[PDB]
Amino acid sequence: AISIKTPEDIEKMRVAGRLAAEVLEMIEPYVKPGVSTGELDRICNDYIVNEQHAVSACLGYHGYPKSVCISINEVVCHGIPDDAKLLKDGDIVNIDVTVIKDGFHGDTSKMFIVGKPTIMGERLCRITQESLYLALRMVKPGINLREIGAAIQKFVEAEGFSVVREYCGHGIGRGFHEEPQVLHYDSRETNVVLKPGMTFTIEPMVNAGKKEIRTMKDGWTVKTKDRSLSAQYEHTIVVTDNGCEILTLRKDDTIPAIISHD
Ligand SMILES: O=C(O)c1ccc(-c2ccccc2Cl)o1
Ligand SMILES: [Mn+2]
Ligand SMILES: [Mn+2]
Ligand code: NA
Repeated sequence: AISIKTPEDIEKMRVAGRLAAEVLEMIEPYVKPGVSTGELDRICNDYIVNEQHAVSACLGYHGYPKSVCISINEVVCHGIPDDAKLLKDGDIVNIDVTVIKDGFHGDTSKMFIVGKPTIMGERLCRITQESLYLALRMVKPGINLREIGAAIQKFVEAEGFSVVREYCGHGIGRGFHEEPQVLHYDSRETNVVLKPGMTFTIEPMVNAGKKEIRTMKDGWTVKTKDRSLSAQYEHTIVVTDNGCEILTLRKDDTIPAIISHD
């Protein structure tokens, strides 16, 4: 079944979420032309281990070889940090972090635009983040995840973009991926009504082109089949009595931590 976090667990999630968000805030200045994704990963891991006294939940997860996932341009997700992969002017890059602290996971990612942004890159990232934001604003007890997934897809598709179907958001807590699955599109299979205390992620993967993807032969790197740009933003949240609280909010987020309804 689905778990409803206790006040104590929610506090631990706040701590874990804050740490994950802080890794993204910390790494930002390093995401510039010339840097390798491999070094960004090491910088993130050193910070997580030595500064936050936490641990990356990604390393070893289903065999994932690195500490954080770094995906560039057409790479949709699971990009493997490589000391030989350099960021360049115009690149859009997603750094996805998941830390475990005091037994709980904080999961979040954001897009970084490297050097001079390309209007398409800016547009895709902005729209992708806005799709996450619109979804967050819908979160509150009584709402069905199907409605949220449908809303995300409708928005994204109205922009001329597509939503990746192979991946979804997820419940989170002592487990990296717990129930329920949080699809970012409309599916007849989705029937999960939100309840206070639920902690999960919303992390839409949006392609500028077609939805189809391909996994490279390193068994991890996923790219858009048409090699169009793909962007993703992710936040871990806790459903409150009248909305939700974003546990991985950053200083650069343009949405409040506490979203209240009435
Ligand atoms: O939920 C996430 O944000 C996420 C990022 C990477 C993964 C993942 C999924 C499946 C196998 C390995 C990994 Cl690292 O999951
Ligand atoms: Mn993630
Ligand atoms: Mn996630
Ligand atoms: Na991408």
